[PDB]
Amino acid sequence: GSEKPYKCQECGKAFPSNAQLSLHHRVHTDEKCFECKECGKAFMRPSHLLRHQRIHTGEKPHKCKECGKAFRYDTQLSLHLLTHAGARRFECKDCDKVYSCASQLALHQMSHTGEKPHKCKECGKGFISDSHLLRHQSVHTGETPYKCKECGKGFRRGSELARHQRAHSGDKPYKCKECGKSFTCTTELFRHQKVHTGDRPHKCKECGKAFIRRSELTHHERSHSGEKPYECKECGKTFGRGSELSRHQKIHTGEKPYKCQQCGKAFIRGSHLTQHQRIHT
DNA sequence: TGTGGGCGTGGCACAGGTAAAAAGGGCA
DNA sequence: TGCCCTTTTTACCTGTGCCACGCCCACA
Ligand SMILES: [Zn+2]
Ligand SMILES: [Zn+2]
Ligand SMILES: [Zn+2]
Ligand SMILES: [Zn+2]
Ligand SMILES: [Zn+2]
Ligand SMILES: [Zn+2]
Ligand SMILES: [Zn+2]
Ligand SMILES: [Zn+2]
Ligand SMILES: [Zn+2]
Ligand SMILES: [Zn+2]
Repeated sequence: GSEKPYKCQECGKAFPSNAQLSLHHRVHTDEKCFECKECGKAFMRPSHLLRHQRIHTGEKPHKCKECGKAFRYDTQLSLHLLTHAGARRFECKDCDKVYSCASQLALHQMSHTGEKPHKCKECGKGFISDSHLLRHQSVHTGETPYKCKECGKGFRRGSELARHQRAHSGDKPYKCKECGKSFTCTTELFRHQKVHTGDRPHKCKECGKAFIRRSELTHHERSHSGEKPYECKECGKTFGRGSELSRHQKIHTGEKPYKCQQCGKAFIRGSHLTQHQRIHT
């Protein structure tokens, strides 16, 4: 198992990213270097290190002079003061947001103009940044550096290994306020909550009924068209969705999966066993 | 009574956009 | 060494493909 896969071939310290490792390996390469206490990262100025340490210490020295709210970073206080009057404001020409200086207004407005300079060598797609392109390389690489300490299962993101380990331990800390069913991660709870909202953004143009997912709209449209693109290799049957084919194929394998006490009848589905449980109640 | 497909949603490993943190640095 | 920013990396967020259940109804 490895929640931090990027290990130093010089000291063995563990880091969750190549970038973080890269800025630790200053300790052993750079002559003029400044290392942090517990996290073991290095910086090329005391200014920088001391700034970084406020992450551990929780100090917030940059204090607003008229409302008094402290902040961790000059970055942050600078954005805050846009809220009071008498601040140099960089309003977005298009949307409604506002930025403290010009370099970040420019970076935002890359989201309108669609500029994506770092072009992927393989699919030719583009990204707002080098580290994003690095992220997208998961698609061509199929690597899984994050590894479960219980089963050694592989994951592309430490996020996902986290949710998996929560699954192992049965830790579902996201509860649906209305229903009560819990969830290992935040996306699962989000898609569920869509059932209470009635947030069904995909609408059948023909019929009118609305769905949660794009795939359901597809399967509905084909269920009006009659197109069943999923064929059995053995018996030649048709299906609209792959799950119905996969569940079908268990008829071809001898299964006899479930059974009932004192008569032993075998049913391919679990719910069938209930229907037969009604017989002798 | 027994089958079995259509339908709707849960589990899960996952990509990609953007808001936010975090690092980089010229210079007084 | 902090100002005053620029630039890079990460968190937060929202959507998605594939697979499998349980439910409802049509028939056999
Ligand atoms: Zn090292
Ligand atoms: Zn640190
Ligand atoms: Zn204020
Ligand atoms: Zn805008
Ligand atoms: Zn690519
Ligand atoms: Zn595991
Ligand atoms: Zn609920
Ligand atoms: Zn329809
Ligand atoms: Zn078949
Ligand atoms: Zn029985």
